[PDB]
Amino acid sequence: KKYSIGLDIGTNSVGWAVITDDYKVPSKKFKVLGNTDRHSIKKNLIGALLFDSGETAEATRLKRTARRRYTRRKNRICYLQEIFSNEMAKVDDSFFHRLEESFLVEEDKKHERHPIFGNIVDEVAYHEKYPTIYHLRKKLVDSTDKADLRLIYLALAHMIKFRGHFLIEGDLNPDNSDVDKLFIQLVQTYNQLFEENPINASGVDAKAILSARLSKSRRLENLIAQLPGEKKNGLFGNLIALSLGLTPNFKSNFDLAEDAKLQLSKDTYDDDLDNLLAQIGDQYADLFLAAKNLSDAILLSDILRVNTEITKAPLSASMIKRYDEHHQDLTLLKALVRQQLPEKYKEIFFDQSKNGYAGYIDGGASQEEFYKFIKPILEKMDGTEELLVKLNREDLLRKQRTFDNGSIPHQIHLGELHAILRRQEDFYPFLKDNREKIEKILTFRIPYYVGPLARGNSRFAWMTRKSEETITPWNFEEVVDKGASAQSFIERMTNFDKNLPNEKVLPKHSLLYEYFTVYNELTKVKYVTEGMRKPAFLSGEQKKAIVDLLFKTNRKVTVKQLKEDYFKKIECFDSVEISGVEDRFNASLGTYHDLLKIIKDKDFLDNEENEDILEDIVLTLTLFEDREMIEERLKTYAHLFDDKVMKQLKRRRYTGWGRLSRKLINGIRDKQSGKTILDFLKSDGFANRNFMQLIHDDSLTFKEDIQKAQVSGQGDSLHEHIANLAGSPAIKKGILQTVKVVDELVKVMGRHKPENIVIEMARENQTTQKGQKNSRERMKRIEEGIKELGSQILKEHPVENTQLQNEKLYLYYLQNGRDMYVDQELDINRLSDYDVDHIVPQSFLKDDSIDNKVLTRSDKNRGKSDNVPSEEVVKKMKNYWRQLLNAKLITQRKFDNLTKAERGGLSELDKAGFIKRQLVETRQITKHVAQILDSRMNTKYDENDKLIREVKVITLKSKLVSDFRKDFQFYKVREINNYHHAHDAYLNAVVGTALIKKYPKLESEFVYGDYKVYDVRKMIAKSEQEIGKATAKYFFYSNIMNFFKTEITLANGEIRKRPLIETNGETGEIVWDKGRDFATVRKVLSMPQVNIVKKTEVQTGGFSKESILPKRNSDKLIARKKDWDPKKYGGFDSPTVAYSVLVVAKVEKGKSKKLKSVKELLGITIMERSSFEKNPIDFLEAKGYKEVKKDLIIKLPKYSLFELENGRKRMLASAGELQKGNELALPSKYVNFLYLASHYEKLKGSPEDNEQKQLFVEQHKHYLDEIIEQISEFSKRVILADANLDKVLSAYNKHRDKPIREQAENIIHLFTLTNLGAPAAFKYFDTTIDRKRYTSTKEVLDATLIHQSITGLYETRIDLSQLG
RNA sequence: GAUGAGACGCGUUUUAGAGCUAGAAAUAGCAAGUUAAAAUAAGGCUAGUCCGUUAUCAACUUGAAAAAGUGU
Repeated sequence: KKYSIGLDIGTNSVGWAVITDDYKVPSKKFKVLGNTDRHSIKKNLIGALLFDSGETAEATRLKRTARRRYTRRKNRICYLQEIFSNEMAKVDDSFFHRLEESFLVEEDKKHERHPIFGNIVDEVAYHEKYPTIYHLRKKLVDSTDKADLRLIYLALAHMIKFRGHFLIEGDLNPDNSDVDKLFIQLVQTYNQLFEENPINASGVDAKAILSARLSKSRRLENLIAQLPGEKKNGLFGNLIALSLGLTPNFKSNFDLAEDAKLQLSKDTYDDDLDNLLAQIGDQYADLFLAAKNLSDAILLSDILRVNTEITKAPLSASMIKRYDEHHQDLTLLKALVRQQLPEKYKEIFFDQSKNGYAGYIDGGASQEEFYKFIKPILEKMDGTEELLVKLNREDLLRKQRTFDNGSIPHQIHLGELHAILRRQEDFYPFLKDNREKIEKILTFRIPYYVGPLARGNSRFAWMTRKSEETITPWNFEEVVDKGASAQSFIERMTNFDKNLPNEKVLPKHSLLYEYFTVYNELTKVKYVTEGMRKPAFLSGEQKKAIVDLLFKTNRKVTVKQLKEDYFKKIECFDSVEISGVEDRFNASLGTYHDLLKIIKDKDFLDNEENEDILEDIVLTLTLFEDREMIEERLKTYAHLFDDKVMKQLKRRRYTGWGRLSRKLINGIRDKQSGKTILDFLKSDGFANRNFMQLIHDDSLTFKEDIQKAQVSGQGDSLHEHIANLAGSPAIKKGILQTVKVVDELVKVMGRHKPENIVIEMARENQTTQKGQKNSRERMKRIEEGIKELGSQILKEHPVENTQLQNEKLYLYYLQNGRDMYVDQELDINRLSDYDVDHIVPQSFLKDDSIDNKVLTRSDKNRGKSDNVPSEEVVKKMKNYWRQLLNAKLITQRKFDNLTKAERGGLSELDKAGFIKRQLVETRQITKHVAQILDSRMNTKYDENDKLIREVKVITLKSKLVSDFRKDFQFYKVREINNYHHAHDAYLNAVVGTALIKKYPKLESEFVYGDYKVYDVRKMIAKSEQEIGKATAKYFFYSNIMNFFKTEITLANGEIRKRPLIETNGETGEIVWDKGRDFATVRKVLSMPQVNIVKKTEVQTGGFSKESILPKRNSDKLIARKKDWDPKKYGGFDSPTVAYSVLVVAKVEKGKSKKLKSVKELLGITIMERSSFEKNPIDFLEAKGYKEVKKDLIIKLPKYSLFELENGRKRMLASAGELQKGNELALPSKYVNFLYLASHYEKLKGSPEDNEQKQLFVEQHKHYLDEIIEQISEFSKRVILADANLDKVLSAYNKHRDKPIREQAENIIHLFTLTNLGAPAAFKYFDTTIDRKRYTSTKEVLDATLIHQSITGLYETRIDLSQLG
């Protein structure tokens, strides 16, 4: 008949349940396909799908870009060879051929083993004359003599293959390369960022200090010595340390809880910098960027040491000098070692396995490791001066190819290449003819806006061709339609506003955006002068004055500058108090002051006609990074400004994107008011509404406008709808799975669509890493509050962050060790006698946070009202609460709630606020999921153009079902099994349907669609529970979940009574039977047969481990190339199995080669997958199988389920390992007992029920033994781990007299033995139980393979024993 | 809150850099090392200075494929 679906969506699981009108879960008979004797199964319509997390596309992206880079570099070399070919043919016939076959061994090499000249003599002569390529290069730059064309090619190819970075635009100059200028730019950025107590550096000689050859710390200290006002541990000092190559910690600089260390050389610098910036804002971005630039400058100056006469080729010459110095230091070192320390000489120069010099050259030992190894050796010997000063400076026995070379610009290599081409120009005419060609090969770089040079068959490419010919670096300008390509690039890179589609998002550094956020922060500011004694929000004229006078004059605006230079100067206000903002304004007009600094025309910046122009400029500077396209898009504004300001404007760059569009900020308009969002921000009368409040407020047309615009025109794919969502690929996977689950479920019900689909987005439980974070935050809160107040409670009563987890103790320190309602001190060691009271009663709102809790000796002190605490207490305690407020012991809202009786008490607006707080879902992703399901379910229409909604999609908060569990003892213990997902889905269905039955008029709150909004008057009564069933009022008490309860305890202690049967007032429908329905729910939760399905997946990804192992005679290794034998060349190891396969055939055995029929489980690697799926029989026959049955070849992905004896189940993890496949179903009584036993001390409830719960735990001690018996039988049946079971049984016997709480906790830990999935090690008391793995996989070959549908309701069971 | 475009430098693996002197070998004494080529998922056809590690995937039937169907 009629039914509804409950859903619990997660990132690794999807819970689902089908309920009837009586809140019951149907049990149905399902057909069983396959080849067994089972043709039918009885199943409950409840279950949960399990699956591995979806992965982000980052790794794939990195790999892809890397491949493109390798390809394009190789293509550059091919261009060079293409130019050199014809003239090389006259010089050497097999030069390039010999170069190509360099990797091959002499056996597979058709030509001479000697690459360059083909004969050993010229090769030896060459290598002796030039021990590095830089020698040859430096010669080719400095020799007028005719040179061999082959060596010329070697130089050019070396310069092209490793061409250097493109971080610097234009010609190389000291302004953007020298240490001094970049240091000045750095301190300029610093002073710009601060301007209050800034550092001024004019006399300083940054080059002489930073570029000097000394140790890092001493260089840092030497720079610090020139700055008396700043210190090494300061922010600037840490920046310098960062630029030098150290690892500074910025934790102390910002008082962050977690230490934040940054190292530029470290590969993980970027995401760390992004985290830090995420914490402190993107204003400091340019600062760290300047630090990076300075670092590159210092490194580049450190390598280019040969600045003696500045002749020739400085880079190559410097590498030469490094070679010479290396030789000298080496021979000197060998001399010293041989002289003083004859022993262990072999370990240093021959062993190489323990990071010696031989390990430094022939082994995998870095420079820092080599330094670390030889440091004590140098310390022990004498005459080791000079070698150590070079070692500490990281310039001892350096190689020419190191990690430092990243700082080398391409302009240098361009210089040497131009030089060489110029030197050999007249000798070889084709160098003169093809000079610009080679130079173009080195200098050409594909722009971001052009992308992959594809021709239609690339998923990632978008570029447009103005011709049909192969793109080269030389004809790129005349073949690539840069305009259309840039346009497509723009269309792709512009994301759309999540709030408002069909509207492009503005840049993060847009002027209108900065105006928006500035006014948004400014509108929430209240000021109190001397006389009015009441807080007043800023008026429109005041806001405009503040913006124009302050925000358009300074980058940073502080409260002191605000009161001093505005209120006192213009408003003539001597004393002012501000609550809205803290120390300064977080928002700023950065772009405004940037452009002001650039063009130096202030009036032009304030013309409202030039807004679109400036926005266009900012958009252009945000989108592109290439100089030419920027010049093209800024050519229209050439008449506006010229010369210096134009170039400087083109040099300016912006990065980042906002979240909002222009049409949202200052486009859509309220019908009645005629004011946009920004207009409301600037002027809104007495009360000032922020952005989120205008979106929220239903009194305006904005919410309607945002909603009606959400659906894009036409209907696209499901995949696109999911892709458009704002969430991780994991939750998107979960969403898709959820949709499919709904489809199968409605198929099961004879294609009848449900009345309701209730949705919950499962919350991620504490990762415990934040479990220390909360204690740290509350601890810091306590210390700051104490330091502010001045009561040395921490002295007389010392505490640590661990003990502060207790509610009453935390409140004790929060309340200055004083009673909240009474003027008396609290008893430190009698907190058990003390009660925790709610400021807003549970009858009105379910808020158990610290925000709504107080500690007092008796909650009778709150007074006689069923409301907030009385006025008689507020008037008395207002001062103390005001002292606790400004000391940050409590929040503003808590103070507002404590002093609500002074303002009349609770109101209809407050109660409505409570209802909206309980019933509405803030998460956007959930609303979008509900939108998807609604769109998929309802597709019928009528005669008019009206949408018929047959299926209602209800959205629920997790708090409702969670509190539902806690209030009526339907307790959850995740460690037992995976049933709790399904259970959560069921309870969601129940609560959702109950709520839609009880309050149909509140449909607009949870249900997706365009409904009658309704108001606050019709829902909430004026006062009391007046006239039952004689009024239209739905509820006087603002808590929606009260009708489930039999009794309602107010803040007085008075017990209100509710009927045994709850019914709707308007339609006279029974919504809840407090006996039978709770009995039904408990019965459902007690059912042992729940459909748990693990999604089977083919493994995808890299072929194997990426480490290239050296050559060995083993045949296990995989060839790097099909021609390259691993025995001679080496290869990869540890392949990854995509899936396994079941094969029945025959093989050759013995000398007689007799065929024996076999049934085996073969693993198909990801590499082998293509070949196997292309033609399986030939693949298997090549593998060695004979007479294969193509029909019986069975695909077995990971987590393939098999059933064996006595209902024992195993999942296929790999070709050679299994996982546990069974779920231990534990009775509800044991679950509740375990919860109550574990949650013994932390009950957090009223004493009456709590004591009864304690007694409930104590009375049922036998439950421990019963549970152990359950686990024992279950393990003996399906786990089969006798040793571990014996160990945990004995360990259980040892601690029988132990307290029930810890014992129950250890049983909860013990559940890991029986958990579904891969075996894991767990700790039981003192005993540690290691995993009992299932290494054997043969039993599967004769078990029953179970093919499960997504819900598990449809089964296809294959008895593999019958196959053979 | 996901998805994308450009580029650099290491790393690793083979080969090229002739090891020299004794001793029947076994094994001993030293001389030197810094660089380069090439590969960097095997590969694919659509042959692009493109694509190849994300997403997606129970079984069966029908389809080249998107996708439809099959079970009170």
